[PDB]
Amino acid sequence: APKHSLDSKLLENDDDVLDTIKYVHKEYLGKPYPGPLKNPKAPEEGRLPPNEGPDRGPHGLAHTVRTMACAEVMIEEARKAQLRGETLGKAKNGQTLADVTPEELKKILIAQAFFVVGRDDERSGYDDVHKRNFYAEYHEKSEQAFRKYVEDNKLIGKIFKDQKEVDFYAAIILDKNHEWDATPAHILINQGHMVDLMRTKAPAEVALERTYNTLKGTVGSKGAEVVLKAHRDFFFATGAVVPLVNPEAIDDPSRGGPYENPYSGEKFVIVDDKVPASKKDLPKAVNRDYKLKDNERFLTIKEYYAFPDVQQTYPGYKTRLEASSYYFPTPFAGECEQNPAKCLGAIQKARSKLQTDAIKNGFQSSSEKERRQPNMDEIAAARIIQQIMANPDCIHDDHVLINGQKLEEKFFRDLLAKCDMAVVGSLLNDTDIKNIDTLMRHEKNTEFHSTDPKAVPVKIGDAWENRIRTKGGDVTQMKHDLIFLMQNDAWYFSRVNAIAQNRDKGSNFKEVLFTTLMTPLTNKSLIDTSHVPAPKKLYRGLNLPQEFTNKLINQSNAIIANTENTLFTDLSAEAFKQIKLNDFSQMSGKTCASTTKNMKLLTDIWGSNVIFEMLDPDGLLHPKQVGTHMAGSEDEFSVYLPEDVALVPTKVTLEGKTDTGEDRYIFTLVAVKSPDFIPRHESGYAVEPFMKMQKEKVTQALDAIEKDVLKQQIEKKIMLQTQIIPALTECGEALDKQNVTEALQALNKLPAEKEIGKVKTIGQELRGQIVGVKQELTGNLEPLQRATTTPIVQDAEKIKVRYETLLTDVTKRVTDFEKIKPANLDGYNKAIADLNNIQQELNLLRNEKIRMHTDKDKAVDFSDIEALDKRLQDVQSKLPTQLLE
Repeated sequence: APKHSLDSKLLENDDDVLDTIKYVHKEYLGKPYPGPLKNPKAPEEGRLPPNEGPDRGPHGLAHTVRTMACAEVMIEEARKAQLRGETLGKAKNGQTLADVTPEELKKILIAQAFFVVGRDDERSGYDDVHKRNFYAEYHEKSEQAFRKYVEDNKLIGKIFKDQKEVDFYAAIILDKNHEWDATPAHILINQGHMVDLMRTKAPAEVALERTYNTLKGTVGSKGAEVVLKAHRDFFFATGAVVPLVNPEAIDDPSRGGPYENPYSGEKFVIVDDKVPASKKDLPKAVNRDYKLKDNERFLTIKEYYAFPDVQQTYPGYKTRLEASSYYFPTPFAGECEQNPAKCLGAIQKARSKLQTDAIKNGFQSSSEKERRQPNMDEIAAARIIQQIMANPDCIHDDHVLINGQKLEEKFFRDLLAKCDMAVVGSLLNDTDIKNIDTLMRHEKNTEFHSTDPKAVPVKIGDAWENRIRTKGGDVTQMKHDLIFLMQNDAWYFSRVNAIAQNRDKGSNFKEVLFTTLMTPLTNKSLIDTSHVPAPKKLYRGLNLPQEFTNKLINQSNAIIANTENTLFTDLSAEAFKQIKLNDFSQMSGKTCASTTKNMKLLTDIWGSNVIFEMLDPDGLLHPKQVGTHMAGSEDEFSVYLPEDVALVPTKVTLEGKTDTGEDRYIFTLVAVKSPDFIPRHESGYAVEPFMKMQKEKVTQALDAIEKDVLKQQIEKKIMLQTQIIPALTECGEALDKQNVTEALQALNKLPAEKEIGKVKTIGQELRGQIVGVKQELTGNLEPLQRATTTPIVQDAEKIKVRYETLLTDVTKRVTDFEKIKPANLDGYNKAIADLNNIQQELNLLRNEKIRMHTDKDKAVDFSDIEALDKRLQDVQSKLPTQLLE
């Protein structure tokens, strides 16, 4: 856990930065280029004409906004990289970019807003014609403007501490010697400006490589990729032109282009076409004006990137980048220059889009949005639930008996834990809704306990009938009353939410029965009731001890610090590994969660110390207003999370203190849907009891049959011993085999009702029983045959590549663990923790390998994972011996 937040978003919230941008845009930037003075000491002499177009194209408001956003992103990534643990570079003060406080960040942004407002034309460097240096004069103008601004608004005492701070920032802005690495502010301004100006220098590929090499030592390799990707997105959002990056001349030119350091002018000369084989083989670089003679040749970009050492060291050797004119976001940059708000909003939009797209590309793409067809076991569970609804007399105080078969608390509990509740509830109907009230009538006297140990036990049936049960309401009104019962959290909701997630401890049989019965029906009511315009933000309250809160914060920080939107290479494999191992979205629950739009109600009424904020850009969540709005308040919503939708954190903010003095944290979660999150299913766990009931019914039919003029009797015996008895035996085997097709075949083999009616010697009781068996098996098995195949994760390529990358990574980590030789208690504890997390990673590998298995008739292999586990156990045995020695 770092001492500062992983997120810095000053531009979105801060007021002083926006005010400064508005002031500078209204005064200096939003005006045509005036042209430099012919004589600084004599204004009357006039001005030289501007060297380029009078419009502020290159150095307009767009440049300032992009540079400030890039500086903020640089601090973002520096903090992330410090959190991951890899060492960062140091400025000459010994400070690291992660160590700058937010106050210094605000000062840096304010002093960066004035970095370009002094210019008058596009001339650069020393001039031969007049022996002048326009750069120094322009930045002197900028320094004077900064001093005037800080004096005018009495800013000293408000942000800046004293005069020396203002003088330090003025010396930063003046840039007399290009002291590029004096202190973090120097770097954060200068290299940001260089990154932004990268787009104009040519050739583009060498400039990009040089900028990567500059950023690598300061922020890190992954940071040097992320910052460039973010700046490319800002370029496309604001509307600048970007030269084409083509480091291997795939477009088939005659040559890739001469190699040339754009800032310095270096060129590598070969003597007699002797192509080298490594960067070290290159002779020293000649200057820009060196001439070629005889049979000498300039080093070409293609040949330069054909070298192996450059290929290994610099990741961008193989990549190719999209040209701007191909997407043509042109030329609405001139339109963005008109107002700061447009460009600032676009910058914020791009910044959020990058973070969301990183995770979404890390996981598998959404194949379809339509919901799955039900699994055979879920259809069976829905039928079981409806059959229980049929009558409550069959319910006993410690077990459930139905159709001659008993059920334990274990069956209901693992049915809740394993199967979907949404589809099962959707399979039910309104007759079950009325049977709800019938059950409430039957179960009037049973007790119920809340999660508070001091709560008085209540009889749920009496409470329902008196308070919840509306006088003579229609079925929709009972659905709204069920939602209304969900509203009363204190006495009933806590027990349900604890039972449905195995958080329950000590509840008896009737409570778990009621939970597994009510959850699908309540969700059914929620889908059936109404449709409401869904808000795009939801706040959910929770109360947690600090011990759990610290682990939650650490998990969120790790997830945030590992997700990165790299440009050159793909780190999607690492994001997938880190999310699955550390995600906490299983705590968000699989029940009706009560949320609200208004943070004020949570902070005032409840005063909870943990708050979740859910974002739904895709509309994956489907929140519903709480039934009868006539009594239900506006700010009360219910949300049901499907299994293939998981929540991941992107922000962790310390907002304030509760009335008890406890720190209150506000998370932010982005909802992502992917087939990867569908849990593995132990299919057939609930089909077995259903098949047992069907077999019992068929056996009772056989019982009546063996309990049961001569021509009619002989024809009765013919029809029995030919059609039914063999068919009953066949369907008995089929149910024993749990084969629907064979049961259906025995069904077709069974005679028709009218054929039985022809045989008068068959008693009407047996005829009715046999026809009832036939119809019941038909209507129960035909839906049971539907959708017997679970939807398949068909993206084999992505899963295979991810598995290979993860396998390489875990093998490397196992080798690193093998290298370890401890010497004290602390090393032993660290090794134990590392072994534990590596074993968790191996479990992740096991799950991924199981998902990779597509054939039904082959066993899943764990030879590699078990080999690494054996190596780890050998190291675990060796470690105490080395420690003892």
